[PDB]
Amino acid sequence: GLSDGEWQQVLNVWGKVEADIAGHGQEVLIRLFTGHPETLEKFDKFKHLKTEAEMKASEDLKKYGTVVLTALGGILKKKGHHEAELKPLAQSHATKHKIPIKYLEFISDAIIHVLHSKHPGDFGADAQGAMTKALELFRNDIAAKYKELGFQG
Ligand code: HEM
Repeated sequence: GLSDGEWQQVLNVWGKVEADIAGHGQEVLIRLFTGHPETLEKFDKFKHLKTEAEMKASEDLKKYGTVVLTALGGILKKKGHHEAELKPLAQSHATKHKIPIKYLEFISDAIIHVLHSKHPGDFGADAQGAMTKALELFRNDIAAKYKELGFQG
């Protein structure tokens, strides 16, 4: 439930993500996996990566890092009109990957952090404002969707 103003903000800030998607993304996931060792077990793909280095050295993680941030990017552009984009990802993240709504909070926090370390001084307060809001409005809907399939509650 954001406005144009805050949307513009989400789009502009995102414009920084675009310039280097695999970069932002590698790190997004690397933070997640490091700060929450438990998330990495849901990936038969990266369960092996013990070290953070072994994580940086891996191009597999870069690649997914891309899928991740491009689909997300795809949704933000919809400006809340993302029912179409969200669902498939809700069901898939729910019934198949079995991703607890809290894992979506972890990563949501992953982004916001990454945006800073990566852009220290150009990720203004109103931008952070805007960035939290859409990740929220996005968490919200998955959750609405997750209550449906009755996954964790
Ligand atoms: C903005 C949040 C996320 C987005 C947009 C996203 C997007 C995607 C997409 C597009 C796929 C491939 C197609 C599909 O299976 O539907 C996928 C697969 C997957 N998702 Fe995510 N994802 C997100 C966060 C997470 C999180 C936090 C976890 C759990 C730690 C997770 C677990 C997985 C796994 C394990 C796969 C498949 C692994 C494999 O390829 O073997 N996702 N995700």
